[PDB]
Amino acid sequence: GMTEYKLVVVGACGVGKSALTIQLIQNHFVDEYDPTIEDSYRKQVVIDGETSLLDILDTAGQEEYSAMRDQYMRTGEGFLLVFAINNTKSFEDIHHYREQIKRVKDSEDVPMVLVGNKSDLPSRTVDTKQAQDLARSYGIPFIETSAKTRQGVDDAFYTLVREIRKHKE
Ligand SMILES: *CCC(=O)N1CC(NC(=O)COc2ccc(Br)cc2NC(=O)c2cc(C)no2)C1
Ligand SMILES: Nc1nc2c(ncn2[C@@H]2O[C@H](COP(=O)(O)OP(=O)(O)O)[C@@H](O)[C@H]2O)c(=O)[nH]1
Ligand SMILES: [Ca+2]
Ligand SMILES: [Ca+2]
Repeated sequence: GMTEYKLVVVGACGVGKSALTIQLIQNHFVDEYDPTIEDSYRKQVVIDGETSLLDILDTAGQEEYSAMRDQYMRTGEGFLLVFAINNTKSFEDIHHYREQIKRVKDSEDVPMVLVGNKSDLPSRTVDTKQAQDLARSYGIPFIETSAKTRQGVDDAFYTLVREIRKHKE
C-alpha cells in the first residue's frame, strides 16, 4: 500500500502556517485566516517517483503548556519550523519550538525543515546566512518560501517527506 506521514506545521503567530498549508492543499492564498483554527488536511502527493499520503496538522492555540497538545504532537513524524523573514522574534522562537519537539519526542532526531516564509517581501530582517547557519547547526534543510506567490511551498513540504523517508528506513 501507500505510506502515510503525519506532518506538523509549527511557528510563531502570524508567520504563515495556515497560508502555507492552504496553498499546498487548495492552491490559493488566504489573507485573513482565523488564527484559532487548528485542523488536519489530507493530500496524496508524488515525491521522487513515490506516492505518499500526507496528513498535515496546522497548529495554532496559545503559548502554554498542554499535555493534550503534547499527545497530539507526539504522533507527528515530521515538523515544519516556520518563521517570517521580516520578524526577528519568530526566528528567535524557532529554537524554542525545536526544543519542545525534542521534549515531546524523547529527544529523537526528529525530521524537521526550517522554513523562512514571506520571502516575497522586501522588508527582510532575518538574513539568509543566519537562517542557513542555524539549519546547519541543527542538521536540517532550510527552504525559503512565499505562501503569497507560492514560491517554495511544494519544496518545503516535499523536503520534509524526504527527511522522514531518510529517517525511517
Ligand atoms: C496566531 C496563533 C498561532 O498561530 N500561534 C500561537 C502559537 N501557539 C503555540 O506555540 C502552541 O504551543 C506549541 C505548539 C507547538 C509546539 Br512543537 C510547542 C508548543 N509549545 C509548548 O509545547 C510549550 C510547553 C511549555 C512549558 N510552554 O510551551 C502559534
Ligand atoms: N507577503 C506575504 N504575506 C504572508 C505570507 N504568508 C502569510 N502571509 C500573511 O501573514 C498573515 C498571517 O498568515 P497566517 O497564515 O494566518 O499565519 P499563521 O498565524 O502562522 O497561520 C496573513 O495576513 C497572511 O496574509 C507570505 O508568504 N507572504
Ligand atoms: Ca493559522
Ligand atoms: Ca489554555
